[PDB]
Amino acid sequence: KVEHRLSEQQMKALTDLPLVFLITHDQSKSWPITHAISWVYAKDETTIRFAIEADSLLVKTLADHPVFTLIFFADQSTYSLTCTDVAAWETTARLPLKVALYEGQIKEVRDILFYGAAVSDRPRVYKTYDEAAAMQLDQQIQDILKG
Amino acid sequence: KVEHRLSEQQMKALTDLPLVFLITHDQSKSWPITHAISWVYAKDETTIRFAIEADSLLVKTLADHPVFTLIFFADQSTYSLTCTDVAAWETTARLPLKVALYEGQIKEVRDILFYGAAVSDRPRVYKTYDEAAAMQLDQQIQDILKG
Repeated sequence: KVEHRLSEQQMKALTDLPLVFLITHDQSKSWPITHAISWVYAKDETTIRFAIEADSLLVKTLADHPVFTLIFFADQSTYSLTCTDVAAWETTARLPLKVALYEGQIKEVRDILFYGAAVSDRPRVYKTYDEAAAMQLDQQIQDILKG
Repeated sequence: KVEHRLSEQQMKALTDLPLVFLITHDQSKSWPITHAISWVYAKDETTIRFAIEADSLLVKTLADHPVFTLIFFADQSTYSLTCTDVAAWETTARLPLKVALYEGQIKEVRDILFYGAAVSDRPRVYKTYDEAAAMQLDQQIQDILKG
């Protein structure tokens, strides 16, 4: 069954810089645009925030069609959530990078994993370049998202 | 950079019942439809096949808009591929389940992971019900896809 807010397990999973897949739609193409991102934060049971680089083609995409879908791992499954009323917002915090910040309200949360299976192990991601500075940057962005 | 065929690493990754995310578009909704599937097979560098249950809402979706996008893990990254000219096909093999079989031609393969990171560990999926029969079923479907 489809839910319309996040569980506690899912908020936990979406508040620790998880690997998620952001899916958006460009009127120009017949297929959706996908990005893997980790600068994501579940502010509460119905609110998702994320940060992207300000020069991203996503800025226009999200302005034109203020909807997104995230695929994420939580519990022992894979879920999708979809947000509407997606809006850019701004922080008074110092920006460490030129980023655009987004917020959306959750409309649906669906368990998308096939029948009879479960995820024993979620993906693990590491930094391949500049690890110590890159981790501190992730924390700075997280702090802005949670503000 | 965007590629237009699969590498050997990617074919390897898409020929071992991987966990992938299938993304399709329903004209009825303002957001894309997502499913996690493992019945997927890269027949060659430009050809993807998959199997879904015949009663799936995807049958109409794919007929109406013969395009799909798959997100998958390969190398130490996350990629998307998109297929056009998506068509149902039929096997002369005995069907173990009422399934619909699809084939598409790859148009683009993109590395969608964020800068400066790599996937150390891909997701692991296990059977929670009926493991021995479910694994044999996966093999039967794989055999049909590779036929």
